[PDB]
Amino acid sequence: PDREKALELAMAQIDKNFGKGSVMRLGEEVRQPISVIPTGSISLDVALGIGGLPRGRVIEIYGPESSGKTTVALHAVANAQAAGGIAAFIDAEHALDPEYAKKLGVDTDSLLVSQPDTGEQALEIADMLVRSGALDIIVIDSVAALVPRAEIEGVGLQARLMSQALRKMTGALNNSGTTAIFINQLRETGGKALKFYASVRLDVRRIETLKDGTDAVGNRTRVKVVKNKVSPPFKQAEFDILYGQGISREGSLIDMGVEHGFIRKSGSWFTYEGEQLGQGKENARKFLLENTDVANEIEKKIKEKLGI
Ligand SMILES: Nc1ncnc2c1ncn2[C@@H]1O[C@H](COP(=O)(O)OP(=O)(O)OP(O)(O)=S)[C@@H](O)[C@H]1O
Repeated sequence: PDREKALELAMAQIDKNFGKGSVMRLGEEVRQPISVIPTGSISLDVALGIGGLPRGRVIEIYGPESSGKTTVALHAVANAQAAGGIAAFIDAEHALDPEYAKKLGVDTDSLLVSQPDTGEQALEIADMLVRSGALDIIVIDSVAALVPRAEIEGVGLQARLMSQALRKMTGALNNSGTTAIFINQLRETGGKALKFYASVRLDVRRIETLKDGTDAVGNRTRVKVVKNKVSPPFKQAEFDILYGQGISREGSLIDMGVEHGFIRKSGSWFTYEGEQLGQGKENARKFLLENTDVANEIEKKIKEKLGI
């Protein structure tokens, strides 16, 4: 009696026992909710299937040095921040640059910065800040730097601390309603536990170096949503990170503009239905940069063509 009906019968019997994303089809458009924090990268949001990182979920962002993971996060902050939310940053790398975070929309001033000493203590104050219901987004910098009492003193495994604090904190993170980012690094650890708690796990790798006549004006980044318990996994995205300026909205809107037929070429001269923007993205960008009106609706043309 019909696979289709037998499958969906049981397939449903499944979500009931293991949450939602317990099972999915790479096709499915669905949803049935939101709370969702913009990432400043439209490409990544549509590639996330929900328009941004879900709130109340634990998210892991791993990749090499200079990839982007931090920039994304800081952006995530800026958004969940400029939307009346309270951001908590547990720094264990002591590498964060305010002047860069500020230049992205992060109200640094009202940004909590806890500088732990023990990977154990970090997760503690990180967990409390979570239970205090006030925070909406918390971001731990370095799942690496989260070393225990020992090691920092003088056998076992760091991962135990992780499984511990993660076991306890995933739950609370839910009812609480705070999305928690975990930057992980490239040594190519507690990583295992995390990998299995993250409702969304993103892989961030720097695909190619940007150039605009001068030199290194930034970098191209490709993100692969390798784990996605909210929407369908394995989707991906790409955006432009400008050396000291964040993600390039304007540029991101172009990549979309052409991929979604709104913008056109013809001599490499990017043009939006009639009017020209200029030859070579570096100029069409400069075009969208100043003219917000056009850019605005190019966003509004693309943002409509897809989910929400
Ligand atoms: N303080 C800063 N000032 C200007 N640009 C920055 C700064 N920090 C990062 N960037 C830019 O962001 C890119 C990568 O983002 P990162 O913050 O390094 O992300 P990761 O998440 O790649 O970071 P580690 O983990 O490598 S800092 C760099 O190649 C820079 O162009």
